Amino acid sequence: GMTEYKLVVVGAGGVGKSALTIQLIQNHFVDEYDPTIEDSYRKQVVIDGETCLLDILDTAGQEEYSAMRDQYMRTGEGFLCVFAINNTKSFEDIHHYREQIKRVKDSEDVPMVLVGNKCDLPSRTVDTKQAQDLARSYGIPFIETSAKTRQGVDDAFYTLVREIRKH
Ligand SMILES: C=C(F)C(=O)N1CCN(c2nc(OC[C@@H]3CCCN3C)nc3c2CCN(c2cccc4cccc(Cl)c24)C3)C[C@@H]1CC#N
Ligand SMILES: Nc1nc2c(ncn2[C@@H]2O[C@H](COP(=O)(O)OP(=O)(O)O)[C@@H](O)[C@H]2O)c(=O)[nH]1
Ligand SMILES: [Zn+2]
Ligand SMILES: [Zn+2]
Ligand SMILES: [Zn+2]
Repeated sequence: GMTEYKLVVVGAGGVGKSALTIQLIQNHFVDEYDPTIEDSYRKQVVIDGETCLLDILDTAGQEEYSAMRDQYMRTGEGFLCVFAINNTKSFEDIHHYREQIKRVKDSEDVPMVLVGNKCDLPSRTVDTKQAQDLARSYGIPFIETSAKTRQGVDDAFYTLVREIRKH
């Protein structure tokens, strides 16, 4: 049978939500992708021998909290919380995204992975130890990714699937 996993990618504008998603879906680094466009993608994949369908929401658009937006985000079974390792503000914004995730899921235990993207970049401002400690305090995995070199892309999404399996 084919289990679907509904995944939602969140994180500050410009951290790489779209580039990560396209790199998963299309196996290409797209260095300019409309920052406003929010879309969803299906990909049949095999994770630990399980054939599954990833249904991935690449969050975009504007910050608003209508009932329609809440209902779409609430269908998410697991969330990628993405920051950029060269952007300390995007790391600090993880608090707000985890806050919104918990709100719509009405749960203090939501499958989540903390994703530190742009690990190909030399000019890093967020230490790995700092991101590891945050993820540890939340009980979630941390993974560094580069949508540009594709390092960790599959594993960030697969790790999220394994967290969804846990709950
Ligand atoms: C190109 C870009 F600009 C760009 O890509 N976006 C910037 C604008 N978006 C958002 N921004 C901020 O807050 C930005 C800052 C941080 C502190 C407060 N705000 C001042 N918060 C949200 C959004 C999207 C909608 N939303 C959510 C609404 C309702 C329910 C949710 C449940 C779970 C998770 C979410 Cl995420 C929910 C929260 C979209 C995207 C970012 C994403 N994700
Ligand atoms: N160097 C590098 N740049 C990246 C990476 N991921 C995204 N970018 C760049 O960061 C910018 C914003 O990426 P985007 O996917 O649109 O971020 P989004 O707003 O979160 O969807 C783009 O110009 C990308 O070229 C990465 O892993 N490494
Ligand atoms: Zn985007
Ligand atoms: Zn679906
Ligand atoms: Zn908030």
